[PDB]
Amino acid sequence: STTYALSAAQTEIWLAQQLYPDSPVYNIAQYTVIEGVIEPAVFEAALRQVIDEADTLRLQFIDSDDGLRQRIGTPAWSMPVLDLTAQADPQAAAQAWMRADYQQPVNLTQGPLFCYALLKVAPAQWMWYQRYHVIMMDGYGAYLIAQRVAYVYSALCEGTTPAECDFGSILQLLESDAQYQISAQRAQDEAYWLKHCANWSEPATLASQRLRQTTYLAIQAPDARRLAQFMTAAMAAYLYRFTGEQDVVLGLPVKVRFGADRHIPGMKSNTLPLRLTMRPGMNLSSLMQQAAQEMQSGLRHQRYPSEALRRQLGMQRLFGTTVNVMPFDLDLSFGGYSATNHNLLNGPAEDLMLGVYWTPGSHQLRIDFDANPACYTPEGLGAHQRRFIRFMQVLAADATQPIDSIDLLD
Repeated sequence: STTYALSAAQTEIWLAQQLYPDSPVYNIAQYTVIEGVIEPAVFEAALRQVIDEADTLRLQFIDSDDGLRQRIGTPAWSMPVLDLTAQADPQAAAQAWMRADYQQPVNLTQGPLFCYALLKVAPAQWMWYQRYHVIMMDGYGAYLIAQRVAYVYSALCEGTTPAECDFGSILQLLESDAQYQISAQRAQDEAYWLKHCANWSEPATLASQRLRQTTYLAIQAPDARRLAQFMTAAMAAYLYRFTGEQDVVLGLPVKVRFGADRHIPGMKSNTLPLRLTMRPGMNLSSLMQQAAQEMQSGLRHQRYPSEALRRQLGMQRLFGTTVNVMPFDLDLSFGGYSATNHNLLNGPAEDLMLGVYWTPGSHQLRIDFDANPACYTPEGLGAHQRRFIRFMQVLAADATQPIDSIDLLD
């Protein structure tokens, strides 16, 4: 059958997994606590169908003598049914089993790239364990998969025929990427991004178990694009007021659009570098304006991948801070029983990732700081989060006040 080339990110993932074959961070993991009755045969059938619909789970990454490639195959898989009701702490035992799974490495040539499992933790409490490899999954795709599985399971339980998936096949993305590889548009994107990162020396960073720290707050003073624009400008201004460097680079993940009308689980976002210059006397207004100008001046070349741009200049990162503004993923129901999704692991982390989580019709925000241990300490990340949020609160109260006239914290 037909084989497709891997992306630059997938090739880097392959090479890093071949370098450190015992590192388990290239596995993202998640679990779904379900408060109700779960019968495992219906769930296994739902997984059987969803794995066929989300064909990124049926990809086989093989090695050749003419290039690393991937193919759509029929990978062998299973779903264990673990019962832990007859033990003292079933929560601890289930978490230990999960931790035992996502801590052992995964071989990419011959081996299972995902893992599904069901656990008894209480008489009416089953947890669905979901592990994937970074080479074929991201968090958004995992949530899409979990939602589709919940819907299909609820449909199969009540005997109804589940509706047709709203997923696009990964082969659409593969063909589009193969045609884009030989694009003249890709050549022009490379030209633009190379002329844009011209005099770009090492960027601004606060770099002095991923360090994760959340903080809930509520600003009283729109859309979800003004929100992300404001958070980008605020993070850049904070880096400029802490490091003293006027030319701040941030990472902005965008969802590339090439013609697909559906979501393709497995298709990842492209993190574009955003360059902001801090002139004296500038305020949040002009910073927002220049950030939007940089966004829409580089959105024309959105498809050029981050990794090709990075190693087309000299590989040690294009940016140290990433802004991820997104609403929460709605809770899912399995057959009529509501479920709560819990992240077990991520792994590949930019040195600092800023995650802002908003809710429709609400003033409450959630600020997450996911950083690299070798670059931050729990006290250093906590002090930075406290300093940035108050600095960001001073920004929201007056968009006309200059950045340099704002006082910083401890």
